[PDB]
Amino acid sequence: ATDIQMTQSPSSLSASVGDRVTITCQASQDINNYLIWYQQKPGQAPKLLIYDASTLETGVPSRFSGSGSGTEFTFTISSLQPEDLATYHCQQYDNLPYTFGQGTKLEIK
Amino acid sequence: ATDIQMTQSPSSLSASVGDRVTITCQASQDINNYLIWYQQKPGQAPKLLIYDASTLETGVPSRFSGSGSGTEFTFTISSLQPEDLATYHCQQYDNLPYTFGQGTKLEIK
Repeated sequence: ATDIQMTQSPSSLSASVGDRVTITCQASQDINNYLIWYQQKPGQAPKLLIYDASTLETGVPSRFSGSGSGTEFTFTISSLQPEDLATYHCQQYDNLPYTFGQGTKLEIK
Repeated sequence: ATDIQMTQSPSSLSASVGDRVTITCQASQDINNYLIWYQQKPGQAPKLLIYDASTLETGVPSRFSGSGSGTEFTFTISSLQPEDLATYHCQQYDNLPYTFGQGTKLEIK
């Protein structure tokens, strides 16, 4: 494919409450600044958390943060709360088709 | 797998130059009018054709059109030209993750 491949690392991860957790996302091609991070908990609507790589959405805790441009992006949770148990997916929207990562499954204990 | 499944039919097709061609896209859930059609030729970047189900993007041949709302969408080439040999894909952007169809590969007979 000339399709942009979004790959996330780690794919799975356990941490404890209070931990800073950082996960990563990699675009196979340059997607400039056009990257979403969303949170899927099971049977449930994805919550758009970051857009344009670095921009928090409204009513989104300041403990979440994205950064990066080009091909390397990063999602930090600065201090982990339990309501953070979620698969975190990345999604590019720079170039069709709009591909997304297989997720980082963030579990606890 | 509560992701929106985008389904296309036919998956390929051969038609003659001058023919009217109509291809369909089905969403597994209602996605309003938040549907793109795009064209993929091998080697080349995808070219957005239609957005919001029916709005034709600037510089796109007028013989292309889109219709439908909700779950059943349709794309039409009013009169087939040889350079329309490509695969035509639909893409939803109503809900994360933004999922897309495996395409209709159109050949010229």
